[PDB]
Amino acid sequence: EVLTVFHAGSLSVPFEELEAEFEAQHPGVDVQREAAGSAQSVRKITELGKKADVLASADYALIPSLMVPEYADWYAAFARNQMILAYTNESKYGDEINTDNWYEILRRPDVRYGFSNPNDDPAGYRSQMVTQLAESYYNDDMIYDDLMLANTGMTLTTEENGTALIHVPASEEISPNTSKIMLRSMEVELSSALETGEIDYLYIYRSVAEQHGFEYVALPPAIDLSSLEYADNYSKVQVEMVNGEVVTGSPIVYGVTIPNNAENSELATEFVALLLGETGQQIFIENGQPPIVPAIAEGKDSMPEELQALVV
Repeated sequence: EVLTVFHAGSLSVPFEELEAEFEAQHPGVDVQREAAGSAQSVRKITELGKKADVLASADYALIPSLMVPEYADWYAAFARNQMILAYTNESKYGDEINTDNWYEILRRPDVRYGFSNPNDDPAGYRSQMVTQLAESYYNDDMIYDDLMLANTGMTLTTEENGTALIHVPASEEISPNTSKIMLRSMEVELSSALETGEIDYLYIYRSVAEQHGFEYVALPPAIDLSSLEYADNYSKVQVEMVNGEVVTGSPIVYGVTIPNNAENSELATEFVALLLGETGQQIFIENGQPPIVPAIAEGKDSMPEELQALVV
């Protein structure tokens, strides 16, 4: 028996642990994972005619947006990422920093922080969103100005409806104050720089911090993009990139489905049951991608009975 699983690259570590566990309890089974970007993984099914037993997206909304109803009848939001501020024992004021004061530490002139290119990398525009959202949370209307506007060519306007709009110029025009900011397209350059102490703090996902053994400051769920329940707070910030595309703050939440054309749906059910069950929950916890428990499903009445038991 073969089980074909198409998953987002960022699900690679937990899905490997899932594959091992699944093969252990099911001796006959060959689990064949294919990792790609989330939209790319979906398009294999919805455009390229490829058949998977399981599709897991790093943005759950791609599923209803591109697969429903032709390729899927249900989906489940099962885990999340969360923006954090990473540091190490070599970072300035690392002993002082906490959820209440992180932006005050970053305002100190001798502290340097890193984030990804907001044109290129969702981690990049997400660092801007989280910093702007902080203003309303901590009642301090100068956080984004002091940390980002004062030190880059990014600008900010307020759209008639109250929404904060961050404008990112051409990458070559962001021109960061390099005493305050390290900005890179390649995330590995930023995590290397944090490790050597070239930067003090780094805006990245919790999963990436845990993989590197970095310390981190957990940020309030009202601002950290992790939580379905704060979706209306997150949408109060938008980012416009050089090309004109606009992105809106929103929860970073993973989704799963078994496609309508799965060649082994019964084996897929067993795999998703492992994923949504206690075993999969611990695996996700251990990779810094906290599970949503029970998972929240749409189209629950069309799900296999076994999976219905594992969703809200």
